[PDB]
Amino acid sequence: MLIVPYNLPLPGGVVPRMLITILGTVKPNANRIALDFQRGNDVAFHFNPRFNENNRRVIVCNTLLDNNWGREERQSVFPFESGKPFKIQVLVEPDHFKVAVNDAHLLQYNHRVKKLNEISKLGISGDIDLTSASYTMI
Ligand SMILES: CC(=O)N[C@H]1[C@H](O[C@H]2[C@@H](O)[C@@H](CO)O[C@@H](O[C@H]3[C@H](O)[C@@H](O)[C@H](O)O[C@@H]3CO)[C@@H]2O)O[C@H](CO)[C@@H](O[C@@H]2O[C@H](CO)[C@H](O)[C@H](O)[C@H]2O)[C@@H]1O
Ligand SMILES: [Cl-]
Repeated sequence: MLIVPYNLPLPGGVVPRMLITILGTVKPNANRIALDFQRGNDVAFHFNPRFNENNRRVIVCNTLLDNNWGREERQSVFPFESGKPFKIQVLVEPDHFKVAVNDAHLLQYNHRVKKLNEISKLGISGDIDLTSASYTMI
């Protein structure tokens, strides 16, 4: 069981056909989870399940550039459940990150950061027991 927050190096950044797989279990009474794909200090792709934003569950995605958040993209489909094991798969495609949870497609997030080969860390944080984090080329 990995320590959270957890940093997964992505050597040489990301590239299309790279698949990143995160396995974990959501804590009971979770508040948040975040996956941050980072280019140095910038966050190219922030993937942020929120379990109680005004008593609603929502996924917030965004990009942080020079310490400024951009326009949020919001998804009301919410596949996570407190207490339950999950699998997040992030497939890098040419124009977007494609995210599936528990083998069901969830969302896509268009690339705002263009230097994909400089997105060289994944930060995993929030209210989970983290089991594993890895990548493979498909
Ligand atoms: C307070 C908090 O949760 N801070 C987090 C940071 O959250 C921010 C992020 O989710 C952005 C995405 O757009 O939204 C921010 O909230 C906005 C509301 O959505 C919006 O309705 C309102 O008008 O404006 C709000 C603020 O703009 C939200 O605060 O997310 C970052 C990245 O995950 C967190 O930083 C990381 O924290 C981890 C540990 O959790 C480590 O410290 C990492 O090093 C660090 O990058 C930040 O803590
Ligand atoms: Cl860029």
